[PDB]
Amino acid sequence: LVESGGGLVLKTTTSVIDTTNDAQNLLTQAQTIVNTLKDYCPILITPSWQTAGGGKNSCATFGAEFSAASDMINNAQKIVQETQQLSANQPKNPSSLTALAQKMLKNAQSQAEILKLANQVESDFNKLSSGHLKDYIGKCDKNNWGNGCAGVEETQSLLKTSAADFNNQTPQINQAQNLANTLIQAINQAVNNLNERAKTLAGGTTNSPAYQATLLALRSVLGLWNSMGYAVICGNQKDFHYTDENGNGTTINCKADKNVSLSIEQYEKIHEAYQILSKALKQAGLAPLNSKGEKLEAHVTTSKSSLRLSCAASGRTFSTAAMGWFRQAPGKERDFVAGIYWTVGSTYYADSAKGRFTISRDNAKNTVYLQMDSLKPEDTAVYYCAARRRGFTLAPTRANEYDYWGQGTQVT
Repeated sequence: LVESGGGLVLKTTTSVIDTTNDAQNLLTQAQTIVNTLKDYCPILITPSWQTAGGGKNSCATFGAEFSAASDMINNAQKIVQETQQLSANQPKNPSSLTALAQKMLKNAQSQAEILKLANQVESDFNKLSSGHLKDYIGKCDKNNWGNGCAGVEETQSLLKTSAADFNNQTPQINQAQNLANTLIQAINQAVNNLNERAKTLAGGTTNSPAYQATLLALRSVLGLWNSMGYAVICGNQKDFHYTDENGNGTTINCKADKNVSLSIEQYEKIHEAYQILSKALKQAGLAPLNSKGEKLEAHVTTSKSSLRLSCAASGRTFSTAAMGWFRQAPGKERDFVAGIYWTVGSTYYADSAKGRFTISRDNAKNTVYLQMDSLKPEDTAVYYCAARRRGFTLAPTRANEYDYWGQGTQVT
């Protein structure tokens, strides 16, 4: 028996994404996260919901939070578009002064549209953060998962303060409409007023309830993924590098179909969407709603680690018998890894090896293969391939039961 295979293949791929921080961009990322999460409902595994969700899907456990988060995002998209027209149809300031009745009627109607959706957001934010993630998503405390760390409590706080002062200003533009609904200079005050509340609603940040509402929508799915993303099952195998606000850098190692788990491609999209969203919100921030945006760079890093051991047999063929692998950690006994037996080629795996190790064999070539993935330093031993010409009833799994052995081959 002759052992072959080497080099422990390592790919680390880094996406460099250069995109702006305009709200229409960020909302698409935020939409990516929720929608792929809400529409495929993958099973999940100090947290409260961890005990209940384990085994069962996440839309039973977070179905309310998702449709609440989704609505914020959809409502945020609704928030973005109204201010897009509101920028062009600002009332200006010879008797064609009849498009000024509608440019007030439109500018004032749009503003009344802006506020109601802001209520649906915070209504849905309360629908979101008063569920299982009551006191996880809001605050921020080696590892930093499980807490949202989004700064939502800051945005919710500045949103209410921003909603309260546009309710102080309501009866005034609620009467600055009824005197403009007469269609058959006190309106020139409404132009400088609306074109001024419009100037503040679309161009403002700390004070604009249009801005602050959108920000809350964005940071929510940020925190929402921070609070439970690690728990989503995904998946050949990919490492998805994350980092936390503090500096602690984590990874996430990943049959993929609806209501079970995410495919790797599906996760790739969340991860990449998260990393952008994360990078845009903490550093340069969400741009004012009438802004074209500001260039920024996200990084997105993944990792694959793989090794193939082959084992060729100089005598006859063990395809109808038993071949297997043993691992000898430094200084110990030969511990069993995997075995494939009889010509039907049934397989058996060890405790440490299920899900990440795979044995196979090309009966035609009289070689057995061991594919190793999601490699950790806990492996890194000497690996032996071992064959058995003898018959057997139970699948052999200990060293004394195999008769032919290989030289041994190092792994790192």
